[PDB]
Amino acid sequence: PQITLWQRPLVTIKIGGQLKEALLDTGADDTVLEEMSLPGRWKPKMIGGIGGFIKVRQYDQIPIEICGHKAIGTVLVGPTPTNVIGRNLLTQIGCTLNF
Amino acid sequence: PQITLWQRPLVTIKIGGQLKEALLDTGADDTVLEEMSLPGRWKPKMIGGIGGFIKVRQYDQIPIEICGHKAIGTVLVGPTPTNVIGRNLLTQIGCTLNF
Ligand SMILES: COC(=O)N[C@H](C(=O)NN(CCC[C@@]1(Cc2ccccc2)C(=O)N([C@H]2c3ccccc3C[C@H]2O)C[C@H]1O)Cc1ccc(-c2ccncc2)cc1)C(C)(C)C
Repeated sequence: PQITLWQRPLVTIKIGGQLKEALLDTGADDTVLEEMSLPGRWKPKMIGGIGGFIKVRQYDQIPIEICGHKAIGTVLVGPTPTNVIGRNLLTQIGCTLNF
Repeated sequence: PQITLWQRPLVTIKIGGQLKEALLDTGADDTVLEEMSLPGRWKPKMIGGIGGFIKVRQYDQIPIEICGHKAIGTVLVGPTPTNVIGRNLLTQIGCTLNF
């Protein structure tokens, strides 16, 4: 579908069998999610945002649906006011910018 | 044209008689640029991104040339580690997300 930007591009995602609201963010290299439970082991990562750096838990090869589109990739769990879907997953669903 | 997201969507804009590189960011409500001078009135505010909040100066009705388009919008000026073009300006050039 085509999503205009007059409002925040919030969509529904599904991860771990649960539905959550997330923001499609072309300015993010990675996908950052609010605290939640994920399987397996995690690795450390330090990411930088507009306000500074934060530590997150990196989980790999995690199944996740975005607007009904299936993806499997890396998700980072840490302190954020909203779930952010970055380019690592936007490319998996074939998302592009157009004008 | 169509912009894929395999790489960061960087563009060159013209503002205040200056040329700056900026990231097309669908997650940003408004454009945020590193310290620079802008004419007109402004009001201070705090924006909270990943890593915490930063203080910025909000300028409205600022002329900006982007992707061959002469648009007008709001610009937040402050200590951001990266320049980003937000929805406030992206809408004016008819930019949309598609997948
Ligand atoms: C390479 O790094 C990244 O891609 N980082 C991601 C990120 O923040 N990307 N920024 C781009 C994305 C910004 C949003 C992320 C967001 C955060 C919380 C809740 C919802 C959305 C951000 O900070 N936003 C805030 C914003 C902006 C304008 C006006 C108001 C407000 C309030 C917030 O919503 C919205 C997005 O634009 C650009 C950027 C690139 C490099 C460095 C860096 C580089 C090197 N050293 C230091 C900093 C700092 C910033 C992230 C999400 C993975 C942390």
